[PDB]
Amino acid sequence: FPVVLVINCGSSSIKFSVLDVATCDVLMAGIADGMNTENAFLSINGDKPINLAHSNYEDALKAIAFELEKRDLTDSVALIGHRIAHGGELFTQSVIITDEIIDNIRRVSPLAPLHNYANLSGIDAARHLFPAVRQVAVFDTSFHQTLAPEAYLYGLPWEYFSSLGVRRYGFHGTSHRYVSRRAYELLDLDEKDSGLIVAHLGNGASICAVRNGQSVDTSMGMTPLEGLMMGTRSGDVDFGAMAWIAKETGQTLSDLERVVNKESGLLGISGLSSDLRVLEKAWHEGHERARLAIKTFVHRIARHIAGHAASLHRLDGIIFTGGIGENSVLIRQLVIEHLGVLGLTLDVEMNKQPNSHGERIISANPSQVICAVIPTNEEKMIALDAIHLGNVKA
Amino acid sequence: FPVVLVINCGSSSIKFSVLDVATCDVLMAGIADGMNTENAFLSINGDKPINLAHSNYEDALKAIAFELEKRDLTDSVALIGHRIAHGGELFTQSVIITDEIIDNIRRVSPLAPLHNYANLSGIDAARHLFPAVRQVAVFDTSFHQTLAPEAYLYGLPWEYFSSLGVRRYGFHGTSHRYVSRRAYELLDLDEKDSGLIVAHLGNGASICAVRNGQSVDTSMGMTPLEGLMMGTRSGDVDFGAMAWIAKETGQTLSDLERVVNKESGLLGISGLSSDLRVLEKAWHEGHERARLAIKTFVHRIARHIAGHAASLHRLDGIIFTGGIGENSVLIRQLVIEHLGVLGLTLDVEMNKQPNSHGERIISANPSQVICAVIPTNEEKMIALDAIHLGNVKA
Ligand SMILES: Nc1nc2c(ncn2[C@@H]2O[C@H](COP(=O)(O)OP(=O)(O)OP(=O)(O)O)[C@@H](O)[C@H]2O)c(=O)[nH]1
Ligand SMILES: Nc1nc2c(ncn2[C@@H]2O[C@H](COP(=O)(O)OP(=O)(O)OP(=O)(O)O)[C@@H](O)[C@H]2O)c(=O)[nH]1
Repeated sequence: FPVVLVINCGSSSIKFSVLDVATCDVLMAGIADGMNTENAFLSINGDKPINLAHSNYEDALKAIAFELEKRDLTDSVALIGHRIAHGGELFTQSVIITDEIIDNIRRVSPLAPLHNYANLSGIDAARHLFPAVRQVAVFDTSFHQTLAPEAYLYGLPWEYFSSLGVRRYGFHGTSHRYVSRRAYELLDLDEKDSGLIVAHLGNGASICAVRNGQSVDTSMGMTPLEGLMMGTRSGDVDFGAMAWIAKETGQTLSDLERVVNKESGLLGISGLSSDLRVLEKAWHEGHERARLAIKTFVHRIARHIAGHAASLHRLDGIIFTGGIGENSVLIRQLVIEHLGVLGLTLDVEMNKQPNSHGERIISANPSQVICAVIPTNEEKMIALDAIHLGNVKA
Repeated sequence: FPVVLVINCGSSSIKFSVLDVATCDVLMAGIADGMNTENAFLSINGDKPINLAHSNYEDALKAIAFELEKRDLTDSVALIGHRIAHGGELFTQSVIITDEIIDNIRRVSPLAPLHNYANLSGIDAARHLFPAVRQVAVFDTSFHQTLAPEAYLYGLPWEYFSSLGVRRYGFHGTSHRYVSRRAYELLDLDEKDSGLIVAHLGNGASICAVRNGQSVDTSMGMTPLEGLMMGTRSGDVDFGAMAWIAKETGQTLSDLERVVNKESGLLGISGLSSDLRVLEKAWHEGHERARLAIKTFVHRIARHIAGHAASLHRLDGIIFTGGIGENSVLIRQLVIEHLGVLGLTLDVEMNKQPNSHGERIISANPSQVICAVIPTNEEKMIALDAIHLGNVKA
């Protein structure tokens, strides 16, 4: 009974999961938080949170590996999946990790300095601790590589694209891809003759237009900062405004980068929280700035959904996913009502149902476009890629 | 037979027009270019281009005033209209210019340092040369003041909006308003139950959603830099990308501001021209980068049109206007074809007709949304506001 070890090695943490090869069920999950600081702690699926003083990525993954030994799962690890944040233009699909792949990730690493160097550290660690195990790289950008130049070029001088690689890459590719496949089943659509809009909504939020199985437009850009307004991220912001603030307040680009990434968004407007649950209660309790933050959030999602629809020949489905897209009765209601122009009709009893109801259609029959909620499973999509690449003779 | 003198006092030029009060026909037009430099020249509607060595806004407007004396039009100037670029939050409509209005324009002037201080210079000049004449201020921003907070707030910290005035203002308001009114007649729509998308397309380009007579969304932001890709302007650009370029190339915000405003857009991608006529011929002649510039241009327009449709309850019309929107058979074709998802059907024989055909519907009967071209007349809209305010007892 073989298993897959999925690793998301972030800048401050290491998210891991162990999935059974046969059924793709989660058998174990956890997180190693506070990475590189004096206080680094390992936590396993809600159980006892252990500790490690000033531990790096290699020893933290070794701590996780010790726990796989304890539950006799080490010998069963047949495949390892790595989430990589940025794959540049080089990666269009998931790959078996070799010396070539490592070099290529290093080549595109300047495009995401925070995310990617942590991913490489996770690769080296897993390579050290599991040398006889096939390892797979799954990229957040790869699904969006089917974008046409008209859809990925910025209006900048050509030089920036040709010599520096400045262009739209987009993210949540694993999720957008996973949720796309599930939508063809749920909505009984032909993949080769379909038009979908996936609204991945969480702490990070992005929209994707999936035409005939392929991503044709996405809301995030070169960095995860473009598009929708998010938890702490601003989203689409007038550069003229950003330059105006720079002169007026006397702030540098790196100061504003911090503000736009960690002090903005839902947090920025409300002045209260980046968490929707807190903000939803706040609005119910008559908080005005929380109402505005959520309304602006909703408005920018509706705008990007409708905008990405333009890249489709025909709109068959709108799919909600992510922590917010799966669990927010209100946000889904407000977004769909904001898109009445497209002929959407919501079924509120179906929209009331909690996420325990899993893959569910939330639109009424007279609606021109089917609306649904599909719980995203990024770990399953990584595992499925690994299992596929497990049959490959290298 | 009274006349109206319309003045657009830009940073490098002074565009003027003389319109008859009764019919609103143009009787005289011209431009005073190269303002403040050693070489400043007055040109009148294609006729002999006179000169003036190192002339300021006051003397240049006096040169224009001398020509009004020559053609015996000075005594007939009953009203003067001023185009103002930025009216902040203070101006929701056109006003009779008084000491209060001047102060208020000065108050909001930091929001547009280039545009507004030139507008004030034009006001002072016209006040000096025509003291007994009623003068009117028409603002580029005022039509967009009906925007809801959800539509004008950025995802920045609240402080930037509350204390600094950072928010979406939008521009081309005079044009968007003018073209809106004309569309109700042409499309036989009830103003109070209508949904329009106006695509003002020129060297500067913006989209506006006009719901029930009011602007509810617009593509430009705090500055004219946000939204669509334009002639020399980039449009929507990932700030993360802008910050990345800053570190990599070693450029300041003011360097990048120049690049994004004057070296980007259609010029930036093609590396050839900001003019569409040149680029359209270039593509016909097999130029690849000109094809890409136009395709990216088209894609970003389609995306914003469809996006702004979300702010409408029902989409009755899409209206093209501006130098490009009025004269580009190709761009209109490519944009409408890019919006097939909305159920648009183009009539190509009707779309082939040149601008001499004026206000014209270009969509076929089976189309779900009426498409039209309405020639914009910003001078007429300024004159009509002035004539209205001419009946006002102050
Ligand atoms: N309304 C509501 N919101 C919820 C609920 N549960 C979680 N959320 C929201 O979901 C968000 C977190 O979602 P996640 O998908 O886990 O965010 P993330 O994984 O850090 O971000 P991404 O990896 O980019 O998707 C938080 O901001 C919560 O406010 C819920 O039960 N109701
Ligand atoms: N294809 C095509 N384009 C034209 C034609 N005539 C003008 N244009 C384009 O229209 C653009 C200029 O339009 P304008 O409306 O005058 O631009 P502008 O007034 O400086 O900019 P705004 O004030 O923001 O509207 C140029 O880029 C030209 O390429 C034409 O006959 N055919």
